[PDB]
Amino acid sequence: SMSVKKPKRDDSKDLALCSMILTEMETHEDAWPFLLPVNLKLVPGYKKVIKKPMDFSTIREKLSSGQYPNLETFALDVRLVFDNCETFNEDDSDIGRAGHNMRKYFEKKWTDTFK
Repeated sequence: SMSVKKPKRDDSKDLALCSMILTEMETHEDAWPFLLPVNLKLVPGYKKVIKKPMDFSTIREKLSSGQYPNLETFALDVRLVFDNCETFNEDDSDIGRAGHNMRKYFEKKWTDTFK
């Protein structure tokens, strides 16, 4: 509350560390469905079904322009990529498996880096 604060966690490396995690995600061999925005002209259904499209390049641009207030908002956009993938793709599909793999990958790096 007012004038009563928990001890001050150091957040000054968070930007760099989130950038590193993103680089590791960008360069994974299963990243290919998530590197660029889905082409909303050429993919039927996507515009209507996926209310909040997200992809790594868009995450990269937001990161680099100071559009993430904190590391929790960054984790939400990353997760949103995989939740979107689950919504639109069958589990038994190259793209569906890519999403489950990439989620696992991210979640481990995140815990190892911050928890």
